[PDB]
Amino acid sequence: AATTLPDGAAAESLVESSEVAVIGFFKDVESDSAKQFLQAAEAIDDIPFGITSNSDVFSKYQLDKDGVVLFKKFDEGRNNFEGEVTKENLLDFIKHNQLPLVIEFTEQTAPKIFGGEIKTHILLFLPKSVSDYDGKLSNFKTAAESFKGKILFIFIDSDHTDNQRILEFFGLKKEECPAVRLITLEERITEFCHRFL
Amino acid sequence: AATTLPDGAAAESLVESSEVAVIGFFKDVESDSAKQFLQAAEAIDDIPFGITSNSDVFSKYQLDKDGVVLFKKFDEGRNNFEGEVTKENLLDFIKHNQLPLVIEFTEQTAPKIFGGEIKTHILLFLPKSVSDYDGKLSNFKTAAESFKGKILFIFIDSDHTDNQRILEFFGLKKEECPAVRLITLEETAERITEFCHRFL
Repeated sequence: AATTLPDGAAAESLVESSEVAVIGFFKDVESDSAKQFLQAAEAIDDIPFGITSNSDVFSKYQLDKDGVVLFKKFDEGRNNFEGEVTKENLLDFIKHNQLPLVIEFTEQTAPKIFGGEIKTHILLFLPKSVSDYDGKLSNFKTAAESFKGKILFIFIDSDHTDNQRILEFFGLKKEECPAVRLITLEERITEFCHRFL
Repeated sequence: AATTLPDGAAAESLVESSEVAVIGFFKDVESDSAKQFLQAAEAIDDIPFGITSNSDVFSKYQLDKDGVVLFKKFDEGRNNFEGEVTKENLLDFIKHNQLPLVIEFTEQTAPKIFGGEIKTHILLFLPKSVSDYDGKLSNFKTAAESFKGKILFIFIDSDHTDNQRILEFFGLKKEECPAVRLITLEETAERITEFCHRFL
């Protein structure tokens, strides 16, 4: 499920092996919380998992108690798990922190956007051929900074043929871009409508 | 702007010519109300407009006084405009009555969905191959009754290849359907931040 890490070099190697990586720091690998972590490791194959009981490895990442850390090669670089160690809490934590601050809508990216726990999403339809593209995108990223865990910032490449149906869905023509659409995501459907309202 | 209708025959032709048609019934073609109507007619590209002064056409459609009727080939079939004949009142009237209770997401339909003043949308992902298709669609209509004017009910064909990107947008796979999603539409680096602070 998770690769055992006996030393600092193995921890580092594992962190470098992927865009996103996760280490469980559990003194007792046979403990209930540790099992819960190992169960979380098996439930996801997109990300590699590590596990240490080595207190030098604990200290290398400034852990002085059991814990789990998500490592990422972008943005804030890492997130520390908070609260009770259960499989469901861990999968929630991994999903809420797996994504880049500004996320490019792609095929691999789409299911993880839905996987987030953020209701409000801001879409920027940004043509990759636009003037000052990287400046306009950084502006979106800068604005994304002061909304961490409140609004999910998504950018869509308007020039790409596969995004045209999404442009249509939000009533957009390619020449109306860059454009911004802010959205909130959510006969037993009558009950579904009330809870959403 | 709007085609003149001298007789009952031209009127029916016009009504039959589209999914949604609108007729303005005005004795005097250049009265204030008739003028407002023609301006509303110029502001909507999607539907054809007729104008009549002939009292036979009035009675045909059971108008004794001047007025505006929207005709449609679905749901209740017609809606009568009730209020002062303003351009803004008419455009409001059309947009509120223009669309089916349960609208199929298509290419022609797409711009009219996003433009709607309802903003809170429920999407049924209904594969056209699903067993008991109209029975499943029937329940969607029954629920659509409870939320008319509050939630815009939309269905989409999950089977169709040109809908794949919308499925992905809503984290859905072909097999995971039928399925339902609700969505609410709302609205420089500093301009974005100020726009985003629409929490309060």
